[PDB]
Parts: sequence; structure tokens; C-alpha cells
Amino acid sequence: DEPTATVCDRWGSRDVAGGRYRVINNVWGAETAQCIEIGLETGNFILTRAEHSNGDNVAAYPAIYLGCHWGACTSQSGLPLRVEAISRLQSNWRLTPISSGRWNAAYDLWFSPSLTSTNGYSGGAELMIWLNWRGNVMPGGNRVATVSLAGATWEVWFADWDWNYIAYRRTTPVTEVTQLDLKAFIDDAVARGYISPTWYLHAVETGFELWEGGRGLKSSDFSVTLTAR
Repeated sequence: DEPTATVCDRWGSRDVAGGRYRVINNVWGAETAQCIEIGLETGNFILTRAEHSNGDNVAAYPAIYLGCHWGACTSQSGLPLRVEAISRLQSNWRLTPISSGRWNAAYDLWFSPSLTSTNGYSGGAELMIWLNWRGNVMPGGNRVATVSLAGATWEVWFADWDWNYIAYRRTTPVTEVTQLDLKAFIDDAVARGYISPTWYLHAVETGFELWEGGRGLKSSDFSVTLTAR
């Protein structure tokens, strides 16, 4: 049994896996209560409390990440790194779904033309990869395409906000990915004109966007492997 911490602060976080990843409670869109129980070695986490009821606005995105999330960096992440300077990028993840609430299980990658992210990613992009969900929750923006990438099929959604938002929603849900080729999504977004290849990738995250509820969702077995050109 690995050591755990129970984090309930709206902006609470823990370094995990010797500093390689970081886990964030990240209740960014509401004041409703949420706790996660975090395994300090693996970075595995489970929602032990989630009282969100936020209409059609995301209340929270409890998540684990490699890289720099609003200027808070993990240890020796190799990011930020320019998109054109990435050779390979893959990730493992396993999620445990629940039978209630309105939520998704989704990667969230953050880009911008700047080398720093302390002030966020305006003028850059956010690339999501939705693997599972409940409650007919929808990506931002408009559906623009359907695409074969990384060994599966995806809906492509795009919004033009302060940053470019691109979401890939899997055509059928899964509970795990093994060596998911994240660069395939990046290169598709570049080809579409949604990400500039001279923008930096700052952070590779995954977690659950929560609109309503969430208790019992679990994130396990996260890994990211990045290779620079």
C-alpha cells in the first residue's frame, strides 16, 4: 500500500512519482466541494468527494500531468518543447468510470507561442482527447471532421476562443489506453491549421472534466514518454 494524501483545496496539488508528475484538484470552474485521494508514488487518484452541479459549465478538472501547468512545472519534464521539435510522444492511462454524474475522462494538452505559462495560454491552443464520459456532455465549439488517428477513430471539434480549442472525442468510449500516440493528434491539429508548429507544448495532462458529481472516478497507471528531435 503506497502512501496517500487526501486533497480538498480548490487549488490543491501534490508532487508524485518522485516529482515526475503532479496531481491537481483543480476546481477551476465552481466553488462546490471536491476531494481526491492521491497515491504519492504512482500518482493514481480517486474522487472521494464531488458535489458539483454546474449546469453546462465545467466545474473542475482533477488531473495528473507532465510539464508546466500555469507555470507550475514537474521535475525534468523536457517541456516546454516546440511542436516542430517533438519527435515522439506517447502515454498510458487507465480510468475507472462511474454510473452517475456528468463528466468526461480526457487528456488536456496546452500549447502557446511563449516559453512561459505562468499567465496561461492565450494565443495558443488546448488539445483534448476524450476517452469516456457520461450524460451527453459535449466538446466546445463545432464538430468539423471525423479522423482515424493512433489506432482508433475520433470526432474532431474546434472552437476559436482566446486560445484554439481542439477536442478529439473517441467514436466509442474506452477505459484504458496503452502507448497512445499523442503526437498523431498534435500533427492532425497542425495540419488543420489549429496549432502552429512553432508553438510550444507546455503540459500533457489527463483527468476528468466534471459538470455534475464525479465521486468514485479513478485515474490509474499514468505514464508519459516524450522524445525530442
